[PDB]
Amino acid sequence: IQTQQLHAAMADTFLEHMCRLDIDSAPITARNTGIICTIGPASRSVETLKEMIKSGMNVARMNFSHGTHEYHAETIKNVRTATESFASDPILYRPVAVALDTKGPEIRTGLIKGSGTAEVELKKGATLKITLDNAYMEKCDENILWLDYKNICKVVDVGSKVYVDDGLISLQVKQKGPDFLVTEVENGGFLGSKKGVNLPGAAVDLPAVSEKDIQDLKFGVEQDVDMVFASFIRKAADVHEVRKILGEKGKNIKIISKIENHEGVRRFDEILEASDGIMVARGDLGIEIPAEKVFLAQKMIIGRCNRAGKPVICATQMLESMIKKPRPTRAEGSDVANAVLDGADCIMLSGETAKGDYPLEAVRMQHLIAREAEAAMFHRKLFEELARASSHSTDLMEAMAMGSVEASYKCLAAALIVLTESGRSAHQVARYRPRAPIIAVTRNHQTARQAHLYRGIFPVVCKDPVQEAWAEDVDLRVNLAMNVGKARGFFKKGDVVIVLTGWRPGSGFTNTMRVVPVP
Amino acid sequence: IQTQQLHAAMADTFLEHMCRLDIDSAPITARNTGIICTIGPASRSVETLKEMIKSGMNVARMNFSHGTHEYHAETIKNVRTATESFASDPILYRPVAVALDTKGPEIRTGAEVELKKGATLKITLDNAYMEKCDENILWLDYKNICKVVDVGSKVYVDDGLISLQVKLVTEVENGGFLGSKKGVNLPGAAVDLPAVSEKDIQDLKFGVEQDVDMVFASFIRKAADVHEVRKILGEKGKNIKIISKIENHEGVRRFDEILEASDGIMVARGDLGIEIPAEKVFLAQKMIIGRCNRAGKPVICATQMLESMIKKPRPTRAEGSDVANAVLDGADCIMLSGETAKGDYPLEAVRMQHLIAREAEAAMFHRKLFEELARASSHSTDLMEAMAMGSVEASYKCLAAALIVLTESGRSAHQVARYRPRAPIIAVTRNHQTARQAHLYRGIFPVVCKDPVQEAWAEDVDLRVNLAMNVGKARGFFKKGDVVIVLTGWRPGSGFTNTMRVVPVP
Amino acid sequence: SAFIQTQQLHAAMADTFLEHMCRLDIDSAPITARNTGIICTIGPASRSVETLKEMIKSGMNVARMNFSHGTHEYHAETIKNVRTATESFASDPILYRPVAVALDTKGPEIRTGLIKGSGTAEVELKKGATLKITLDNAYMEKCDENILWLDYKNICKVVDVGSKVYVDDGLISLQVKQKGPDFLVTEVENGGFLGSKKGVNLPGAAVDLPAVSEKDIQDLKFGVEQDVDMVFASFIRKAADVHEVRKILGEKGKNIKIISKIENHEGVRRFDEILEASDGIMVARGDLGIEIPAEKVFLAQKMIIGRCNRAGKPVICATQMLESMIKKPRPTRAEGSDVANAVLDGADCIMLSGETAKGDYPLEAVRMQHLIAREAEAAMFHRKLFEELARASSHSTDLMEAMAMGSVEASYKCLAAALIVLTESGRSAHQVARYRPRAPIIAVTRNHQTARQAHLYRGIFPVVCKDPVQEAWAEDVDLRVNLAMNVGKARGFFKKGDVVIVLTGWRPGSGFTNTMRVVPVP
Ligand SMILES: Nc1ncnc2c1ncn2[C@@H]1O[C@H](COP(=O)(O)OP(=O)(O)O)[C@@H](O)[C@H]1O
Ligand SMILES: C/C(=C\P(=O)(O)O)C(=O)O
Ligand SMILES: C/C(=C\P(=O)(O)O)C(=O)O
Ligand SMILES: [K+]
Ligand SMILES: [K+]
Ligand SMILES: [K+]
Ligand SMILES: [Mn+2]
Ligand SMILES: [Mn+2]
Ligand SMILES: [Mn+2]
Ligand SMILES: [Mn+2]
Ligand SMILES: [Mn+2]
Repeated sequence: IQTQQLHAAMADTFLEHMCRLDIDSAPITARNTGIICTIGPASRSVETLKEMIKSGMNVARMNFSHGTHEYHAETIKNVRTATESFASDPILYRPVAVALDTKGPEIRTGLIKGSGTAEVELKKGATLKITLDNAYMEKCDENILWLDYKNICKVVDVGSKVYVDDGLISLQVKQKGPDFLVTEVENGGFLGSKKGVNLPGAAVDLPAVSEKDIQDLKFGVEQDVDMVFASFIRKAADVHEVRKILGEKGKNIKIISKIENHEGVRRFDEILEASDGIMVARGDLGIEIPAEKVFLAQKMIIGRCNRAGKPVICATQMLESMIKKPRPTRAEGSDVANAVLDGADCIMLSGETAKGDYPLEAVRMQHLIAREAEAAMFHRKLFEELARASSHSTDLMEAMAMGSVEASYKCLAAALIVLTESGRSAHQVARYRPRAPIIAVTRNHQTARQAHLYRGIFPVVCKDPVQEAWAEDVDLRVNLAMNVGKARGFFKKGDVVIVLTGWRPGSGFTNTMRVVPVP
Repeated sequence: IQTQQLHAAMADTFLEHMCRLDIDSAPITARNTGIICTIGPASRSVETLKEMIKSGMNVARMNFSHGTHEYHAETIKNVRTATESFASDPILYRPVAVALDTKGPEIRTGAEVELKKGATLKITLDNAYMEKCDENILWLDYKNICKVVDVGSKVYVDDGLISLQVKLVTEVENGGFLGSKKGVNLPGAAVDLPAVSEKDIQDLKFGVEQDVDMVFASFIRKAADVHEVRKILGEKGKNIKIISKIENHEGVRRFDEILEASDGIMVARGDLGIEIPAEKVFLAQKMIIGRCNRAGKPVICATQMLESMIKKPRPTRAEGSDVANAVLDGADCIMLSGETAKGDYPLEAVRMQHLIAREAEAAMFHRKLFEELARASSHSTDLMEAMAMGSVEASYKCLAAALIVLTESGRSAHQVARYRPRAPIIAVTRNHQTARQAHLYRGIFPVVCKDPVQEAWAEDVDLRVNLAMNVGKARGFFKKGDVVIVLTGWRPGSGFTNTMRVVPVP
Repeated sequence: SAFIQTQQLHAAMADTFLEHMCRLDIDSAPITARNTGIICTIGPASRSVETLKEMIKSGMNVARMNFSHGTHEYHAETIKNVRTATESFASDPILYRPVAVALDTKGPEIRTGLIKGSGTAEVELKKGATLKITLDNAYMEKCDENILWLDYKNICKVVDVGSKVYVDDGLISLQVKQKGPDFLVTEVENGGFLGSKKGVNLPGAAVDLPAVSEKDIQDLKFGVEQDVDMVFASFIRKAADVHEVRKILGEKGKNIKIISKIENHEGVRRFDEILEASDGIMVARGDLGIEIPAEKVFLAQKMIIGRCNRAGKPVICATQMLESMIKKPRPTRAEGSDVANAVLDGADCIMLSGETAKGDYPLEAVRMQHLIAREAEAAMFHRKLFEELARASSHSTDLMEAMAMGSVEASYKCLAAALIVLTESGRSAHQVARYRPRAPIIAVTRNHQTARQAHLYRGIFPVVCKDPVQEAWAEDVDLRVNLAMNVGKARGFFKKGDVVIVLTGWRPGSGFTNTMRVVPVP
């Protein structure tokens, strides 16, 4: 039996491709889909983070809708301490990116019983009072719930629904007062701290960038984060404001715009143009729009990102049941697989790693599913259709990238080795979707961390001095990639790899492609 | 904004089709994917069943893994009572099918105990421990177990929630709260239990007496297992559809011979994802649905599709995408198990499957699907496939609001459904069982004709076509002056729908 | 019998265009029916009644009367002979073939004057010499190697310095070096002997000659009196030219088909508006290859045929298809290839000019077109072609298209031997032909002109019904279907127990064939 679904790869039609998928065709060792993990109470110790990294985490997401600056600064330091504990073996060291996820124009509840991790059970049919009175900001419980949108009474009426925590709990407004709402719990569930609140259709008036957003973005720059996940982006102008806040000092921080309401979907094209990448933020998106339409938004957005070559993240509830169970549901296995098949560069865990009982198992499960689904992609058709979509561009690096991926298909190469400093050369390869892993070797450590945003880029940090002869410096870096792929089991001596390098030090892209045997 | 994802429908590539998907393009009213609901404590009252029918339930599944014949007979009676309460109005009456899901060669065990990781547990076949099960000695009813498990292999208990490794003397690899009569899987074991036990024969014969429409047969491993079920159902049960459940490695490996012998297939993902690595289930699901689509045989996607709605009135984001992707994959029907059998929100679960299916149905890439289906069957020159293809082709070209099919065996309508129009297929039949079994097929909206046969063939055809016209208007599938494709027999003995017309709605 | 190779059906099953080509099989036998219409220019070699009887038996569907030469009396007699020869077969309604009459107009022309006053004198033009073109009528009988008069008074408004002027069917070519108000100083690029009263071509110019000459206006009215079926309209450059021809034909000629001849750069550039206004197109490769560089003609041919195929409007490939058969009983290998590639390109009809008007082998030329066309028709890649035609027309939701697409699709799936189409205007059968079944389309009609005009469409085999209308509609439909059944059996298109697709109207008033049946041949 051909490994890597290579019998399905040769199919002529999509139907035949599907009919050839074979549970006994082994996937390869390399896993191309980036894994992004929300770090919080369950996952922020140095010891757990070491195991997260070993289980496959590539990006640590800090959610600034929770915690304080000091809380997230300590989480981040632990991420970097854990990451650097593997630096004593540069062949095995994995770069780990740090992402800051913004509050944005959102509504949040307060602290249950003065704690960011406390919860209470709401009973169906019980009464629950919402108050605006800051005396209760840190004193929420099963009777009294505070939230931070001072104008809420002007946008809801008796009979309105108030949804808490991505639609988990629905509250029906029964009475209104000057700074309170008396509601009835329409369905039971557990209410925790600082939960999002959605009032779908209602005219919530909040700025693209709040004063708290400005302080969090500035903290991101101070902390040297690699990327910002900008919540509730609704138009290109919002991205521009975020980029302005990040300023000259933060000019290389990637802005990933989160699509999570109707307007972000309807203005998607201008948002993508202005952003460095996209998150399909299904948590909010699936209570802001009809839940049966989210999959339409997801495949549209992933496809248009693939077309532009810009990273796209699929997020939220992918393995939700694993918050409490050590194995996922069948719908959850299917969801991760299909997001990889849709074309997502990265997949993400939220509660599964931030607060659940099985954070390592959730990471490990995303790793296993992603590898299976990567082999089950229909690469030959995908490449043809991406090439068609980009054909107005005659860009030279795109040409090198398409030529290299094409060669990698024909000779079934075990990897593409790319030498890159800004990352661009490796990004353009990733965009044309080889099945083999892309080992990107860079002396730019931030380039290495940000590469996790792209399907199939396995970044490697070169810490050696720059050799006097350009040809020897190229070889030193190619040989580093060679030793990494051997150590990771991506290939062995005598396999064939594609190697992308710059011809001269002054080439500003990898204009040189070789097929070489592994030494 | 064109409705029904029609902009995406005209794309040239799959990538472009996805990039054109539009949350503001409204789906049509008709919903083509059959909805199968397991009936249990939460849903077996006559009053709840009526709402299940209103909410979109097409097939009532009785799970014989549990409950007595008396229990299930009463469930079936209530299903029929709720169904017939709508028979007053023949224009609005929905036929509802009854399916019997066999127990099969299950392995079960004999309050609560706790098994903890690393603890050593002994698996006894000594019947004295049949009811003396604790965290040290566990009794299971598979008495050939020790001949089929090697040392070191894994033993899975309780829906896969616990794991053990044979050192039977075993070590708990990951433990939990252990109960009575819990499911047990031996993946990578060549389980020799018979596909049909004496209990299964009792249940199958009971299904024949209860006039069920279809059997979902558990743990089918080979064509011979299907043949044995067919044998048991016998001559009296000969028109009962056999749906083979694929739920272990051998069933996947031998899938082609199983499909050949079966009337249809269930992807039984619950057990399947215990028997094989859970990360491989989607490969099996897509392979099986695709191969059923090629053959034109019904395929059901099953298990945990909306699992969280057992306790919550709205589903997770993964559950939404799972239902949608099963429809895009090609499943004829989707199923609910605990969500309707015992959960807190059975009506909402049914309604959510209805809502997601309609959206996903519009998002199918019909032009390419048709081409590829036509390609895969091109060695066949069958006349009714030719009528079906020409009719679906015509329905794409003029954006017909429906295909009306007069059928008595259902065969003409099944061949239309196999080529996957986007418009609903209103199948008018006088054969009540044909009407109920048609729910197994994507897009067939069965309509039972109770009128006597007219002396004049032309007039009897007109009577049945006008009944479909009235149904479709009442249900909002079309209105006067829309266009429909109508498929009939030219003469009483024609043998299939050899006549196709484009007809305006009156 | 799955091992018997017929109709290139193994190549039909290929997945790619390359694999389809790799599967073409000289030992895969074609069917009897030949779908590409054959248009023959009638002339001194083919004009007699007895020769025309043999032309019809060899495969002629359309007789082309070329009004560039001959008087009205001459053409009346040719037309008369065509109808005598056609009707001599009318005693067997099962075998009778309708035969259309086409009028091909002379059209507007540009001509030079007399060399030294003499119809027979010539001068040598030398490459690099200077030659002045003048409009001064003083020189119209005094042309020579220094002064050439021509009769197109607006020539200086439509050409410029650097423009080419071609003389005598492209024999001589001239480059404008200087332009005055009523003269052109040219240099000879390609020399030759220049005679009297020769044709002139202006490559790339927007020639503003009228759409029809005064001779054309009289010829067109004559054609209405002669009851011609179609007009091949010369030198069509824009939609306005088509409308003018339509105006002249007027109310009495409103059912005559107008086929626009594309002959020069402007007509290719404005093709889309010409197509919309026309009933069909002729790729007039002779004059087109004078007007545009000959190595570009195949581009225009494949473009025009493709765009006609997309619209469902008839297209003719014309000129020098079997040229060497003017003098030889067998064609060259390039000629066999040319005919076959025109059919693969999508042409509804192919045409003979000199080969039938004046050559030594008119019957052999007709027979060879029939043979090649049958072979190339099976070698089409119908599955891909139908998919691409359906894609191109998908903005139309037209009901008759839907029936035609469904009917052709069914005919592919069950390898039907024919489609039977009952039609009065032709429209229902035209829509079926548009979607390119491999099986012949037997179109039964009571309208004799519909039957003759149907030859413009690939695959339509028209059949005239002469039986009185039956009072019961079902009986009248059955009568016509059974006639198609007897025609197809007599011609060997099918035999008892083969399957055919049958397109009829459900009721007398249905307006198109809204009813499709798969039917066994009785
Ligand atoms: N930094 C944190 N501190 C405490 N709890 C957190 C933190 N990050 C996440 N969580 C918990 O995990 C849940 C899911 O994580 P996430 O999806 O990032 O949050 P949300 O959906 O609330 O924006 C949160 O609602 C919160 O209960
Ligand atoms: C549906 C199914 C069979 P059962 O629920 O009877 O174990 C499964 O395993 O998915
Ligand atoms: C037929 C034709 C045009 P004309 O009839 O003007 O010679 C041609 O040149 O191909
Ligand atoms: K956030
Ligand atoms: K069962
Ligand atoms: K002429
Ligand atoms: Mn979240
Ligand atoms: Mn959000
Ligand atoms: Mn099962
Ligand atoms: Mn010519
Ligand atoms: Mn001409």
